[PDB]
Amino acid sequence: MDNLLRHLKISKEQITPVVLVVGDPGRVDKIKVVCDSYVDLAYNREYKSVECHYKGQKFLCVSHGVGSAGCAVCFEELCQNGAKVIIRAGSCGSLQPDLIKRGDICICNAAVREDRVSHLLIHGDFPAVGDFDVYDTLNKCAQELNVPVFNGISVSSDMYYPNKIIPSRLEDYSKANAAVVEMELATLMVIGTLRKVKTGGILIVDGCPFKWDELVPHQLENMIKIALGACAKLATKYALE
Amino acid sequence: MDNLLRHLKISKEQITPVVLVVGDPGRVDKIKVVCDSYVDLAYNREYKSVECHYKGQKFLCVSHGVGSAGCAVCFEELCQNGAKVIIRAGSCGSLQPDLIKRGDICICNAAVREDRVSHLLIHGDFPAVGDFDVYDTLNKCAQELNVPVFNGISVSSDMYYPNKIIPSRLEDYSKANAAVVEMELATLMVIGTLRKVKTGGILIVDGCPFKWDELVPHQLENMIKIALGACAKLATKYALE
Amino acid sequence: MDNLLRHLKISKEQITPVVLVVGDPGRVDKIKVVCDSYVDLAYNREYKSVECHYKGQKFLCVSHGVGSAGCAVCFEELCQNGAKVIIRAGSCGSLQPDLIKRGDICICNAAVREDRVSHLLIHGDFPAVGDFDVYDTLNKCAQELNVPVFNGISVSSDMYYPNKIIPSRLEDYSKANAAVVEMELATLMVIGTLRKVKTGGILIVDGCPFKWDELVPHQLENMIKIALGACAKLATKYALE
Amino acid sequence: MDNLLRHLKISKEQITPVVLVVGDPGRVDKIKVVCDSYVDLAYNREYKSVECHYKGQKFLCVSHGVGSAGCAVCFEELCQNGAKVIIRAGSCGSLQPDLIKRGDICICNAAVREDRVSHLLIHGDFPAVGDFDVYDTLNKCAQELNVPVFNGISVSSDMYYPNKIIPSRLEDYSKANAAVVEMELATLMVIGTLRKVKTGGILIVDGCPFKWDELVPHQLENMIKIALGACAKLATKYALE
Amino acid sequence: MDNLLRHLKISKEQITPVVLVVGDPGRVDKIKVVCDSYVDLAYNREYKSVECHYKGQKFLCVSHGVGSAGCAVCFEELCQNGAKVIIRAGSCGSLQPDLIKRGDICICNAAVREDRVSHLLIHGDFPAVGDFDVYDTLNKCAQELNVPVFNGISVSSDMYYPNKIIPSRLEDYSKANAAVVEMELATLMVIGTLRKVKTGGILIVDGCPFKWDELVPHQLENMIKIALGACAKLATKYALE
Amino acid sequence: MDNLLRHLKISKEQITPVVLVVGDPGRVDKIKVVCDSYVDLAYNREYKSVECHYKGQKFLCVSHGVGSAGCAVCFEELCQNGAKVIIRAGSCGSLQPDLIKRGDICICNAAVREDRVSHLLIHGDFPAVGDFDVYDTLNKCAQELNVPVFNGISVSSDMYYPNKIIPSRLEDYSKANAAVVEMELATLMVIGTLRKVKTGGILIVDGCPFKWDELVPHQLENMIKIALGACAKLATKYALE
Ligand SMILES: O=c1[nH]cnc2c1ncn2[C@@H]1O[C@H](CO)[C@@H](O)[C@H]1O
Ligand SMILES: O=c1[nH]cnc2c1ncn2[C@@H]1O[C@H](CO)[C@@H](O)[C@H]1O
Ligand SMILES: O=c1[nH]cnc2c1ncn2[C@@H]1O[C@H](CO)[C@@H](O)[C@H]1O
Ligand SMILES: O=c1[nH]cnc2c1ncn2[C@@H]1O[C@H](CO)[C@@H](O)[C@H]1O
Ligand SMILES: O=c1[nH]cnc2c1ncn2[C@@H]1O[C@H](CO)[C@@H](O)[C@H]1O
Ligand SMILES: O=c1[nH]cnc2c1ncn2[C@@H]1O[C@H](CO)[C@@H](O)[C@H]1O
Repeated sequence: MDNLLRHLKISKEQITPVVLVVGDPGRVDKIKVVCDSYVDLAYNREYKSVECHYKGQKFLCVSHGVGSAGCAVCFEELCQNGAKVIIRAGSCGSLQPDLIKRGDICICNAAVREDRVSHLLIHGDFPAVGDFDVYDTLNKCAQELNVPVFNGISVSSDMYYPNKIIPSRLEDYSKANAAVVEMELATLMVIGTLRKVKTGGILIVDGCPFKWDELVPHQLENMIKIALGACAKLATKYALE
Repeated sequence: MDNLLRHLKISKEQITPVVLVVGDPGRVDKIKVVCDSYVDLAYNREYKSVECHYKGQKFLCVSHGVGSAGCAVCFEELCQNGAKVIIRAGSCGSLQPDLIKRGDICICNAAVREDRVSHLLIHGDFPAVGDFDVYDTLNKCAQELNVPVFNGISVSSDMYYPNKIIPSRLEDYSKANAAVVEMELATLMVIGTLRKVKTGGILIVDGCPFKWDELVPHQLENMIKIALGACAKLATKYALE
Repeated sequence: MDNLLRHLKISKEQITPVVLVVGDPGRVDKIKVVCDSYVDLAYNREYKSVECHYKGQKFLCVSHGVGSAGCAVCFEELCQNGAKVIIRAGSCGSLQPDLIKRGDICICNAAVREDRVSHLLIHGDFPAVGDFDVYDTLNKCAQELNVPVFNGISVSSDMYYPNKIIPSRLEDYSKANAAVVEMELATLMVIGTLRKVKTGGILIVDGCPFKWDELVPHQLENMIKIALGACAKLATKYALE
Repeated sequence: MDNLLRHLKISKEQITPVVLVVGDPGRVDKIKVVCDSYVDLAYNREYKSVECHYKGQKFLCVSHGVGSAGCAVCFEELCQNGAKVIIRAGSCGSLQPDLIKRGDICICNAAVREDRVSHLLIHGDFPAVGDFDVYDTLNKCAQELNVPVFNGISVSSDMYYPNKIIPSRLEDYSKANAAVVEMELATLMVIGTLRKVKTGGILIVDGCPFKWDELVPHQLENMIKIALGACAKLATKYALE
Repeated sequence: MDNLLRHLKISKEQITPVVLVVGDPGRVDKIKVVCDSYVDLAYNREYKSVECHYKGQKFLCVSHGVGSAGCAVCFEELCQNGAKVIIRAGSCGSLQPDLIKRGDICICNAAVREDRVSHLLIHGDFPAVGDFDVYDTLNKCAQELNVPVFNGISVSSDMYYPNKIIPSRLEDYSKANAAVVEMELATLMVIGTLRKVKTGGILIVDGCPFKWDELVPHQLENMIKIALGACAKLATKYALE
Repeated sequence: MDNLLRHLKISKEQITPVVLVVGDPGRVDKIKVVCDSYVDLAYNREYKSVECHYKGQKFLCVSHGVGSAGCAVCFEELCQNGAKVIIRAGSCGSLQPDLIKRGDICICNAAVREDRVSHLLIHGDFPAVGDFDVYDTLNKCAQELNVPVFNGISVSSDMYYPNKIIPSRLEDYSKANAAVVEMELATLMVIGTLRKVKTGGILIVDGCPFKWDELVPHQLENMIKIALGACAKLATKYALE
């Protein structure tokens, strides 16, 4: 303890009760934009940090790059230091081609544990599940902002480029009703459950991994405001030490 | 198809939209009692079936005995035939000795997948997670009936009597924040997710597996009414074909 | 210790040296019938208990319902308390369609460990195997009562209703020469080996899981008498403390 | 087909109905000695082959060296070509230090599947179990020759020299009642079950893997004669095409 | 195909035969500095791309951020497009506290496969191994530049922050002689082997994961020049289509 | 300690710094022949031992029979007693039918860990990898003796005779670029890494496991001399205590 965070390279007194984590640090800037005010905090490797101010409340907006071990070090440094709520806003592909299309929004409550990091944390029998509150508040912002959302189960797969040798299960989990595929959410949920952190997550359909071989920015605008609004909503309760 | 259900030995036209499943068929009778009216339907092996009527609505109350493969055949026969919502009310032991004590009530949203049946259904990377709606409605009945509840993660272990040779993980999952231990809930949740059935579950603390070596019926009364009330609440939406 | 058995709800002084366990408690009654005399002992959940008297000997007849975790608690309470021999009589489906047909009888000596409960007890490298004596005595009663039997390997699968996603192995084990499929026998055998209890089991072909998509009570009568006779035979040795 | 056996380097018309397989080819010679007459057949790598003649019957005596993949190729070439019964006589160490001591004899009926070869054949849920007949005949020769035997479960471990890093399970399986430890028997049993070959096995206690850090040839004589006598006994039934 | 690379956001005609991949894009700039000339190519998320020119040769210098799934998408986009050789220069911690200290340099030839991405590519029985040539050339640059190096096995663990519940194996692999711990190298090696790409890697000791609870830039300078020199050396062979 | 080696039945003062291990003890004799002088040492079970003298140096030539557990006891007794370098010369089948044909020679540097013995030693995440030096010296003898060699990855499978039930992976590993299939090399490499022993291996193509259903002795002569020459080369460094 002194002025730590090893990877975020921010201080432990800059960690707020609520955090919004995204993957691409250029989108920390596109979110920076719609807020009321901000404080840029640090930019180390894939990890751009920032104090966002929206509707009377402050909360970080921090990016974890692509994939679970790298995202895990970010989530881990947050909870060790005092994030109470962590919502991920990001992108995903559709596992339901003709129901979930490009630009639709899912608010996901559980995910498939297809990394390895959580498995080095807890036995794979464990659920990766978000917290209901976070999931409920996120859901009603959608409804107050009059914006359709799906809800569902996401598969957090570490293989982005499947292979000719082993069965990629994604069809398996499609037939099993999972809605979307992304890379980081199971990890968030497992760490959170372990360290007592309420997590949640919302995602915009980029594409469908099944038809790779073959505007949204409006929806992108909606999704940020649902996520910003939820963080504001959720930061309220803790505001005052 | 004719007058099927192989194990429940009821008809496919007796399956309602909502079902309440418990473990012990003698408690199908203690629930039978607090309802407004009933129709006894069948009693085969561990599987006592019944049409419950409460607050203007009808729904089955069906028992699956002790453990997952046997409970699985019950849950499976229900969804194949048209249950849309299945809430389990039951008993559990505490994994948090000095916070969750005898008689407390958990409304659980996820569970550890420590059977085998779900694993023969889907890969263990999959979450066993209840549906939020079912979980929300169950939660607010508790609050309208002014009755404290915990919420949490349950471990559905198949070993009731642990052994001298292999590590029982229950301490593992305690340290991991899981609240209670029971035997059947992961299975319900996985089948449901697979067959498109909203599930949920609520449980009364019987004891603590950790201090085995060493009134509630009021709470039992509360828990039934929270579960009966939720089924009534949840059956409302489907009522009318 | 006082008047225990938690699930059987019988006393520890009512546990005999030999026990006959079946699945359906209504068949504890159909066996009750052919004996010379009986003492009904307790009926709790899926667990009907009974003192059977046949050919000069006494032995329990106790039912474990459908599936392994639930059956496991029954078997476990028996050995902890003093059953020395436990034979299961039950039903099974054929894995060999055109050799093992409806009504044939197998006396099985080993099984596939497709539960989870034994795996929480011992590593899956372990055999589930009956004891030879029990298996020999059971076999020669068949021959003294002039009644054909198959012998074989049973698969104790926890999935009764296979799925569209994962490979059910039953064809795998058919090609591997396994004779029949049931749900509880591996568990019995593993617990027994662990707690020093001789187990065995015999089974009547109900059907074939492979042609689901498409009198015996005489054989049922034979099988009970082979099992009753074996228990009598086997109880003899211990009779006198 | 012409004059095959790739590793035994004997002909397919030299394979008899019964075979006795041991590990060390120098003990094929010590068995060669007590027979009535013999025909030496081939000696390739670890695989010495021989036609034994005892009490009016002929049967091979063939050695598979140390360990399962190498033994597996031997067992496999036998069944593919027409061995109907295969008994292994060998050595083992005690897993029960103060009950099973140096020179005692076990007739084993099941084993732990701690190789890999069987697992590339069948799923590890499968039992490695001998055939009862083979096991019964072997047992009664012991009793006709007035020679004490234990019966039991053997662990067929591939690690002879355990390590400082991973848990060797041998204590695990001791606490679980397994009697002895050897290297090849599970494989025999699994292949046999797969290819429809009755197998069995008997073993003399060499030592105890647990006290490594700290006459029998009479018993060795007994064990051969129990095994020779069983092969004679068992070859009788097939004698005459 | 047109102007692809989805994550590197460079063109397929900008991919050279040799590539040097590091983790932190700020170190793509510190390497940019010691070269003779460069061409900055793209900067997308964690992925800064660059044409380096050193000793008469050109080769990319591309960064994959922290962890395997995210690094995997980088490595994958390279080989799909035509990298023939990929050397990773990075950082690691010591698994041998009192032999491998802060600032020492390992040239590693194999690694432990403690991700998940490779396992979705190939069965975990597969080695993660570098190519000998790459490893030899890297080694002799060290010796021509008169700079001590260790050689060894690296563990590519996805858990950076170990946990209170599951055994972190790092001690296990220490006792097993592994030299250093990092996060990305196994993946590189496995993808490469799969797509026919020679890989290698060299690493500077940052610290020791075992004493966390308790100048180098010279060595950092050496390591770049060993890696730059190797890439130059290795690019030579392909130079001329 | 006195005159140990339990299986090799040689003394601990007869173990040299370098050892050449082959599988078939009749090939210990065909190697015995091309040397300058020898000392026959012991012949126990599958384990023929011998002091070879070639180009001024001495080194053992010791045979481990067919398969990994049996080979493992040989390798293990060597390192425990003081072998510093162990090269295996043997045979293999081709996984690349139309590139690697009958009589070609591979010098292999890694292998697939498809035994069980190494897995009882270390976690399967571990690489089985030879040492570079051994691999380099072996490679340049080939080039000084003007004899083509492939280099590659070998699969050390324990199943020689694949089955009708489970997927043999060999096609899997072919598609993955593995060059040849044998039975013992992964074990050597893993033990060596564990006990600090440099290992290596070279192999002549006997056939192709894929076309089983359908002179070299010159190459055999070359391969021995490459292996003998390497052992001579490698023994040089240690020669003089
Ligand atoms: O089809 C997909 N598979 C996996 N991840 C995806 C997909 N679509 C979007 N993402 C998300 O976007 C990033 C990839 O650039 C990943 O971080 C993942 O979270
Ligand atoms: O401590 C416990 N471990 C496992 N299951 C329990 C426990 N307490 C209550 N149940 C629940 O009650 C039945 C057992 O009779 C089981 O069905 C289980 O669901
Ligand atoms: O085809 C079958 N699969 C699985 N179990 C079976 C089958 N047939 C009979 N049983 C046996 O009967 C009960 C099912 O009602 C189960 O307890 C099982 O033991
Ligand atoms: O303590 C033991 N562990 C493993 N195998 C043993 C033991 N004792 C005897 N054998 C048997 O003897 C050979 C070893 O030389 C092995 O083939 C094994 O079958
Ligand atoms: O002790 C360690 N454990 C795991 N990875 C490490 C360690 N030290 C250095 N790295 C390397 O540096 C980055 C972490 O910021 C990771 O990318 C890893 O590759
Ligand atoms: O196609 C093959 N599969 C497996 N092992 C082989 C093959 N060809 C050669 N060997 C090698 O030769 C011996 C078999 O007699 C085995 O020891 C193995 O190392």
